[PDB]
Amino acid sequence: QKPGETKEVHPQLTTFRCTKRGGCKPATNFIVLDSLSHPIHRAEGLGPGGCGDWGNPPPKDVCPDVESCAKNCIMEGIPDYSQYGVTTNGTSLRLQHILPDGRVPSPRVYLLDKTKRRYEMLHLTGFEFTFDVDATKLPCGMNSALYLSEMHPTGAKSKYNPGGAYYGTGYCDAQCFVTPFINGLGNIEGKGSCCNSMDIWEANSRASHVAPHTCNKKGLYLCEGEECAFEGVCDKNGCGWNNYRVNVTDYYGRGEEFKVNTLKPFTVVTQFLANRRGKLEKIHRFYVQDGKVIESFYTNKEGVPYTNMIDDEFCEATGSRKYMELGATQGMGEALTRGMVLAMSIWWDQGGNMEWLDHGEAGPCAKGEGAPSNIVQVEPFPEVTYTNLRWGEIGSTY
Ligand SMILES: OC[C@H]1O[C@@H](O[C@H]2[C@H](O)[C@@H](O)[C@@H](O)O[C@@H]2CO)[C@H](O)[C@@H](O)[C@H]1O
Ligand SMILES: OC[C@H]1O[C@@H](O[C@H]2[C@H](O)[C@@H](O)[C@H](O)O[C@@H]2CO)[C@H](O)[C@@H](O)[C@H]1O
Ligand SMILES: *[C@@H]1O[C@H](CO)[C@@H](O)[C@H](O)[C@H]1NC(C)=O
Repeated sequence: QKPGETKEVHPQLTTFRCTKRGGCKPATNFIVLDSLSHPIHRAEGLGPGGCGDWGNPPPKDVCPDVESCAKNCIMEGIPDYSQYGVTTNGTSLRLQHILPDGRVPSPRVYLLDKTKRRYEMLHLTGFEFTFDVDATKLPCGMNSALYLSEMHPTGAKSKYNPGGAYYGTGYCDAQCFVTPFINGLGNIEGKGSCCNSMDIWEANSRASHVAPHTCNKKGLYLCEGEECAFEGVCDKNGCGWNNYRVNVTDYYGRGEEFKVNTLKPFTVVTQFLANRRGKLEKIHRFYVQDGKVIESFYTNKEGVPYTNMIDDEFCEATGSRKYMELGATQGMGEALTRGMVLAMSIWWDQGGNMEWLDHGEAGPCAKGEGAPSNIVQVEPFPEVTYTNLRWGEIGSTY
């Protein structure tokens, strides 16, 4: 969509680059909301309304073709990100799901480089990524996410998409969702927006989940028909890693009886360990709280390989078939090596209550507990804060 007259005022966020020799050193980054979360309206004289809702192609009246859509649909800058629940303070990013006035912005943001015109590309195979988090205001059913997608570095800036990454264009993920614009272009044929996704963190105060999701396509692929489906180009389910799912119940939760006590802030470390020819072999998650390293649990479940790291053996044994078919750990690592964009969001699930995150095999949450209608009765204003985003040499971030 065509950028409007309203200014885009990106929140600034300080992050760090770390080495063993130099420690963690500060760097300036910026935060951008998803393009389609910006106000979208029509060109002068065309009346009120937008250019399509999530799940659909854009409307044919204004978007009969890409070229017309590019001129008839206007994407406004956001001059006050706090209106969308997004604020920063030094090295902290706060994402508010619900505002005091009852709006539910459910923000999704990407990390821009210091120029504001290219995403900060992270290349994490053989390195580690670490952050601090306050998860206290995330009950059952909430998903605070911090993850990587293989988006184009300028958001595919082009003739019909002059806005690019500066306006948050180019989103994709392993679900191949249909959005009315893809790569800043009207999605006239209603294709899905597919790409490799590494879910570093999907969590609330009750459960913590890690999952790589492979696709058999590089970068953003516009899928059609069965390509967008379960036996298509991307791994919808991922290879999930959650202590509950591997029969460890005392590792992560609200209270002193959990190794990681989500009533207080903590640090989350993720290492992407490569084999001697440079390909990803293992993904290792551990934590730090109150100045003490909390090593990963090991799996504790009959029929599940004994391990403290995500690898092909574990993924295959736990039924992650599409993960394996669409590239396995090596394929996930090849996407990581090519470069990925960092996305952070907070969201809830009206359909399915986020049961896969924190219910049943996945956590302590009861049936119905994660419904949005109940979430607001438990925590009226869910939010997450991510602090001191930092990445670099193995062993150097913590
Ligand atoms: O379900 C809608 C939300 O999707 C979130 O993205 C998911 C993504 O679809 C999935 O493949 C995986 O990579 O985990 C992501 C993080 O939970 C968005 O972040 C959120 O904004 C919603 O659109
Ligand atoms: O429900 C959408 C949700 O699915 C997750 O994958 C789940 C899957 O739903 C479930 O059948 C399986 O047993 O566990 C998986 C989690 O390990 C995806 O991970 C998530 O991204 C959503 O797409
Ligand atoms: C689950 O863990 C408990 C505690 O360690 C153990 O007693 C039990 O046998 C485990 N169950 C399975 C299916 O492995």
